[PDB]
Amino acid sequence: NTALQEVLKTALIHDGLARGIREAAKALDKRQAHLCVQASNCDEPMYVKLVEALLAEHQINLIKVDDNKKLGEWVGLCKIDREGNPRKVVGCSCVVVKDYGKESQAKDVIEEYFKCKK
RNA sequence: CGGACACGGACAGGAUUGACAGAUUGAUAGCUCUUUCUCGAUUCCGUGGGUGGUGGUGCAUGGCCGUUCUUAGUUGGUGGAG
Ligand SMILES: [Zn+2]
Repeated sequence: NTALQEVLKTALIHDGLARGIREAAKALDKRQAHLCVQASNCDEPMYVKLVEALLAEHQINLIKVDDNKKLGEWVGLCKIDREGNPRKVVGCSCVVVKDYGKESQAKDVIEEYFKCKK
């Protein structure tokens, strides 16, 4: 009840991510890839094939979420506002985490990993 | 572009930077073009609004300066005259 809800919220304050329409499928090619995330609403079955094309033979893990729009307020483009429109982003399908920096509640995302995926 | 901001759009399933090579230039200006790699919300676009100007107007002015003006000249108060 803690992995899907809140311990991926706290890995998002000022950490490394992908941003915009030119680097979502970019970060996979580097040897700094910690926990990444992919949306299970992707219109083509080739992009989701392409993110598992690297990580399934390597040390990198994706978590399948609903869509990328609900990840749009997770990347950093905050559009939910008091005098602002709560609908401005069409969010990202693949962001990574380069470095955590803080270790308050960062265990519970990797606790999900080696519990079934070993 | 060194067009700030403000709003809408464009906008992670494809906004924007940079650049080797060649006909391409006056020019090793990616200026543009053919082709392709690269940059990470930075911008780009429309609409308002700034802003810059050795642009106008010295007869819209300030300041400074020249001059009549290198000569002795000028002004109140209170009384006097009208
Ligand atoms: Zn003029």
